[PDB]
Amino acid sequence: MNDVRNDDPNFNVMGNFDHGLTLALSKGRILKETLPLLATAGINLLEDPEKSRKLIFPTTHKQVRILILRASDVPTYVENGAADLGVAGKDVLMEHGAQHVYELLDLQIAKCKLMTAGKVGMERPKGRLKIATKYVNLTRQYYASLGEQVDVIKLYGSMELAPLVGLGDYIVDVVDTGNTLRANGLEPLEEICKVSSRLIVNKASFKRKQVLLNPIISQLEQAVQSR
Amino acid sequence: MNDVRNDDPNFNVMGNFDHGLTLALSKGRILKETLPLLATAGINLLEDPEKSRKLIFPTTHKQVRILILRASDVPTYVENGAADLGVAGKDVLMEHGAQHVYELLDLQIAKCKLMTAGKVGMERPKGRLKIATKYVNLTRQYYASLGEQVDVIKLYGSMELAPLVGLGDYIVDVVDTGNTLRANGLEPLEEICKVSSRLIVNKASFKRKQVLLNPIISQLEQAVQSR
Repeated sequence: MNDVRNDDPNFNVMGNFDHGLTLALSKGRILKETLPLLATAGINLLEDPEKSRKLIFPTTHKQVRILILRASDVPTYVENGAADLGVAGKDVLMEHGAQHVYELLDLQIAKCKLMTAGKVGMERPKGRLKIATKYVNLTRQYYASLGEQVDVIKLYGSMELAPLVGLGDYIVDVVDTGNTLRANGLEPLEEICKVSSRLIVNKASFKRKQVLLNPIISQLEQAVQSR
Repeated sequence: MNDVRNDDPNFNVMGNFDHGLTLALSKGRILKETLPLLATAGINLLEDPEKSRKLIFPTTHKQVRILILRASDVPTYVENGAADLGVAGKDVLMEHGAQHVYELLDLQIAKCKLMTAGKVGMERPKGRLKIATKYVNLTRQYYASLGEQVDVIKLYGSMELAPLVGLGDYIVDVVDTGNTLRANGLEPLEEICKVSSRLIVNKASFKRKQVLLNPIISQLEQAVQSR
């Protein structure tokens, strides 16, 4: 039983294999809409990670370190217990189909729609369709829902490029406003599901470290104006 | 017509499905090392791609246009002849596959080694080894050599971060020199192979576009004087 939790000294503490808490966060617009909410719970960074060479950022909590991961890695880290909890699009989480995990909260930030997409004035091709996409299992299940089997093409980069150079017949990506799409002579077509960032917790992490977690979770819920 | 194909106008001189020549370049360090070889082949970009909105770039050549891709994707676009030819890490080509592609040149650039690595002063753990890596196939193929089997964990992110937060027993990554590694309290261990950046051509494009291809290839061959 020690007391002090507050931590001003940054570039300090951090440590390895924290048996305190270890928070994995996606690194895109998600990050920026996320840290506001963590603010509410007395968990804040002490520098600009944009401008740090640091790999494990310490926080205002002596008991919480932070990782900025590639958004595909977050469920990998929490699945395995490298992270006790983190934040990711339901898109990633559904595709990853992570095992040893609890989704505890729709943060209702970074909201958008997993959609099929096509070239402006597209023509339906002939035979088995090719689909350029980052989310394989999700399109494979969405076309399995319409009975059609398709040819898939995995990409890790910008999916907007694929149609303009003629990689796919169609693509599957997240559409927020889908303004970017129009600007590149492309169209939103259909809707596969609606999508927001979620808070996930390793199950065993949750069994033991409840003492630390409960306060944090409660505060995040309230920050969403959880009615 | 500014010169014959000398295209100074940037922001234009770029139509779609170029049935001229589409070139696929990997994103970061590789690029900076690829560009000067292209300069000595008559081919330069006309703006900083880092600070550019464009998804397709015109070049000094009007029959040549560049894509700047995630490295994982270069072989994928060229396999599909969305791109005629491409500049991809041999690490990536070996993990991916070589299908509808000729590997024409070892460009002798972005030279490094695919290695195992760990925390400094670690005991071989007891069970199946947990190997965190982007290069799953290469990690599996390699430990099969040694008569071992491993639980592989696919990462898309910083592979340096994994074994500090206790995610991998070891990692497999490409290693230039190992500075960045030892700095973060890791050490390179077993060299799986040497890696360098390679030119590849979609097989069809090679038959069909031999008039554009022939001189370019020849000037790239000459820019290399590794004898």
